Amino acid sequence: AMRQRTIVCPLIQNDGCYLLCKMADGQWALSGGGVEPGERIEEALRREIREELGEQLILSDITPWTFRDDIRIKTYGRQEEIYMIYLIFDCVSANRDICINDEFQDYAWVKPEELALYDLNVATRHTLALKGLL
Amino acid sequence: RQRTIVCPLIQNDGCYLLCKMADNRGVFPGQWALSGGGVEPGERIEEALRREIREELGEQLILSDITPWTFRDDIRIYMIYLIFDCVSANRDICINDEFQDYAWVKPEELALYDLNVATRHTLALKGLL
Repeated sequence: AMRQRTIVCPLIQNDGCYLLCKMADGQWALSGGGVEPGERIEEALRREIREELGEQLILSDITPWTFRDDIRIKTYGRQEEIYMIYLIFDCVSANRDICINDEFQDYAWVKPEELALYDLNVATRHTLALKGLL
Repeated sequence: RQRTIVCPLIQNDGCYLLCKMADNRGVFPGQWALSGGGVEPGERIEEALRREIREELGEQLILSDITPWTFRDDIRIYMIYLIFDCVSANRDICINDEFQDYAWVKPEELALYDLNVATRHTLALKGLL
């Protein structure tokens, strides 16, 4: 009866720079969220983007890239293991118009050569390294 | 409503494994496909993949590498397909319920087989057709 979820995450690129979001108190990460009952995976992705990054952002292309699993121990206040499947999509944005919500404290469009300067969380480092960007 | 399916694109020494579905009858031939298995609650996706392979292709098949490739979705129930690139150390196959025959196929001959829709889309995306 372990908690298990499928998570959709977009790696958003514009004019060669990648979007990173700073989690509210707090590391830098890709955005993303869970797929809810009755939703298709891309529907969940677009919903998460609207919610977290706003309605001004315009995506030109969304393409499934790769997936992996992860196990995390979350502390709500009790501790529980959560098994996740990460579905990572390559996204190209037509613009850079971002409007953040309370899940994020800040955001940045970062050139690949500067990604390593950021205090990224573990999952984000893994994803970027697999893409050959880090 | 929700199902996660794991599928291996298995290759050995330049050839890819295709399996002929037992699913279908009369004059309508069973189509050729990649193996596909469900993931039980609490089961890791790679463990589910290895279980599917053991169940439908036999325990004798040794995998030298299993690497996530890509995913997509489909409907039949809403499915999420998780497709892995795999390399087998050998070509020993022993089939059971899902399949009635198998073949190791050169990439240039894959298109000659009557591939099911999902398999066709997957091989096309891989650049093999």
